[PDB]
Amino acid sequence: SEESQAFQRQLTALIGYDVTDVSNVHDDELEFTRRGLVTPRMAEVASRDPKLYAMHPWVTSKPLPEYLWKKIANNCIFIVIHRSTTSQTIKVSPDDTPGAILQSFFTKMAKQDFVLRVCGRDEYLVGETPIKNFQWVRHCLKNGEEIHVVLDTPPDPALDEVRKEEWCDRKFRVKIRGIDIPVLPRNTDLTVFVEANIQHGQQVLCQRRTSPKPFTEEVLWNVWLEFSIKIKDLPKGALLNLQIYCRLLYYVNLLLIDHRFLLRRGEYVLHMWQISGFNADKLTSATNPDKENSMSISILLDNHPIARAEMPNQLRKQLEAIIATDPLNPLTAEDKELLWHFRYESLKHPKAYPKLFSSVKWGQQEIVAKTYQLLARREVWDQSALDVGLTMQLLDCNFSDENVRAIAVQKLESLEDDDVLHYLLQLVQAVKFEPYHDSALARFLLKRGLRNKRIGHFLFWFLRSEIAQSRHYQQRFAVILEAYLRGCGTAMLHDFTQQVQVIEMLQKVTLDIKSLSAEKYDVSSQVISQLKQKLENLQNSQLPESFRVPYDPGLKAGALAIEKCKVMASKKKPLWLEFKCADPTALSNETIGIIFKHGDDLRQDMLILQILRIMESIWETESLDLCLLPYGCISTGDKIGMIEIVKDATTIAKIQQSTVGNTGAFKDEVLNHWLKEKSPTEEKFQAAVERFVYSCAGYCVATFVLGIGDRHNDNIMITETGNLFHIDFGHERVPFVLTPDFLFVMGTSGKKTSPHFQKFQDICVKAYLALRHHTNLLIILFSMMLMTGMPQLTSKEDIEYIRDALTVGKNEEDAKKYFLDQIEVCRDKGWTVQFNWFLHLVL
Ligand SMILES: Cn1nc(-c2ccc3ccccc3c2)c2c(N)ncnc21
Repeated sequence: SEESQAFQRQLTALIGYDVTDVSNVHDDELEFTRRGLVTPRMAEVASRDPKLYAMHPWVTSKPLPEYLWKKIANNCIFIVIHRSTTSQTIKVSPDDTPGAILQSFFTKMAKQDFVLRVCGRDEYLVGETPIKNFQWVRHCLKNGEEIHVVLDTPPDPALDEVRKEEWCDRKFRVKIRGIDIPVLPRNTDLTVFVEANIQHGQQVLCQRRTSPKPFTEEVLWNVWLEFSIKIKDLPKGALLNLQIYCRLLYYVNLLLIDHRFLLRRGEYVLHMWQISGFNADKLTSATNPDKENSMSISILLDNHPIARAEMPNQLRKQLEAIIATDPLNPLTAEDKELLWHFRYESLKHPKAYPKLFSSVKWGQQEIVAKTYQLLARREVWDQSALDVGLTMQLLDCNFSDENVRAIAVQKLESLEDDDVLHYLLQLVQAVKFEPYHDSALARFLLKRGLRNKRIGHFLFWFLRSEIAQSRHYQQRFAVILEAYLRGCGTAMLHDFTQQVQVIEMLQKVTLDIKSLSAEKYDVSSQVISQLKQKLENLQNSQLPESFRVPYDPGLKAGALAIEKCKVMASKKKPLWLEFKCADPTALSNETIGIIFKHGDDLRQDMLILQILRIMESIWETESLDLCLLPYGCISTGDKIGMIEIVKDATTIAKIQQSTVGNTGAFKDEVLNHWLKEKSPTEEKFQAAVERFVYSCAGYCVATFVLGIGDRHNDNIMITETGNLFHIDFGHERVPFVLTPDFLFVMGTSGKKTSPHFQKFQDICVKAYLALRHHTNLLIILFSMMLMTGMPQLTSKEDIEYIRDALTVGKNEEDAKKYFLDQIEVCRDKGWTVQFNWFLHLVL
């Protein structure tokens, strides 16, 4: 039918990639995956609750933190209801349901159903949850704000209507025909060979090379390469990894067993990727779509189907020591055999699972069989509490077995939406380690996306971020995105369509302004002449009357406040943009600000930010509030995207450059004077200093742990109310920024104590050693972030940074000492590093 074609064209535009294109395919796995995803999509669409889906309550079952209870001194929360500029303050208990709040409101007033939607937002307080367990309500207690809510008819679930969809015992060998590239690289005669690896879980099962031969535009081997492995022994998910050295310069992969469990057969011309000059990109089954410029390799496959007793005391100790070791500790051959031979004892310990499944000889069919027989008695696994870190380890690059990876996904099923949103970006990224496009993990995300509008919204942008930037995975991620968009509802398709149209227009402007003033330090009259003009043009006949803010979907932006818009003064040339709020019932006349920037990898900013939210949650469990300010941030395209504007905030550099701004000179007292001038009462001034002690502690700890502590002042900011925050993560050493200006806010001076600095040390140590309780989780997030987020990274050195930073293997005293020593390094150093930046620019 024809309105099936139109709808596909809608989807192509939303996706930014055409999932029906079959130009860059060696087989039909992508189509098979489109059709396969119809079933789980339709299931979750059919079975989701219409009312709660439309209203997407944002809710948690975690206990209300100690520090928020303190903020309720009386067991009564205050809630201002509105009708149409009439309002009443209803007293309410924290265990009151929204249903029960409405019985007490209606009785108060009068003496056909409605819902309490938050003022100024598409956000609702509904369902059988205490109000204290709604996230909006926790956001208002933490910030000392009044819960303002308005009364109206529930939104029509009809609006969310989903359109009806219409739909052998021989050694393995490959023949290397040759390699072809139309133009030669670096252009001196070197030698070149082809390495062929059989790989499973980044484990090399077997390896053969061709001879060296003169690297010309066209090189021919015509050699059968015989491997040590039998055909019947190739495991599902095994890759033929073909690489070219002279040293690693080109790579490509071919799944040996296909999505129908069939051995791969025939002629292949595979167009390869080129290394830049270990990482998720190296694992991709996708070929280079640029058929014209790229290096290609020709191969021939012509090889069909296929689908106790008591352990001694000291060996168990040896086993228990191996199990209790961090995820980045190399297993020895002895360690592996021990794990394997006493696999049944190892299965009683859910934490052994990663090491145990990585002690498996995946290139032996009988062993694989025994492993499946092993996982069939999963009772201890199935009954253990969800340990998100342990589970993420099974979804990383070290596991290619479908059955291992699925018991990890099974575990995730018990995460509330709350917890999914925390892990969503890393779970999306973990799709890069799937052997096949259709996976249990792909389907989990699809299912949870379709179940909750909030998760769907972020799932869309996280998927779309990769589809627009990585050639290596765009095909895979586009098929997943299309499956989502096909079940999300007509209201969300429209909302997404508006959003994409807004940033397509705005990125356009962003690049055009860059070219007008090159690097040169100042933003001219003539440059803030055009920005206004381009905005006026866009608004009056192109740019939507209203769009959802991608980084904060509850908020709806309206018309540009053109006066407040400007080009920012940096060497890259970002748009600072302010919008009116579309919602007539907002409390404030205040603007939604958004920065558009081209220049750096905003995906890296996304990654760090997410780990930061996770860190605030670990700290929440142990009743700590460190007041991070993880700003909203979405990568939309190649080195380009949006960033939330934090209000009443300025950079540390800027505060320093105001009374003076000479050449690298800094002043100890301005930060403290600045806070004093921003606080109209001594009350708010001491509340400022206190938030500075906490937020500064949070960022020092967090930031040390992730190896990003050494920043120029340019990329550290503060709000008027004392909240320090780091920015631009995508952009003699020091473990973190605790400069003498920060110390003087803390009442301290050049090697000496004070009460706020005693406190600062106190909070750092509590904060540090609380992350250390979650060491394995952090090690896996860091490790995955490096692999899916950066350029080429060190399958030891770069990744092992975190273990030494988390001071793995030490008692709580050595760890407290160690961090306290780090504080002292920033003290000795003072201004050294900040000054050096300026010294360097002449270098
Ligand atoms: C002066 N300034 N600079 C930024 C800013 C913050 C975060 C960024 C993250 C990546 C790239 C540029 C960025 C730019 C910024 C911001 N996000 N909110 C309010 N004021 C701000």
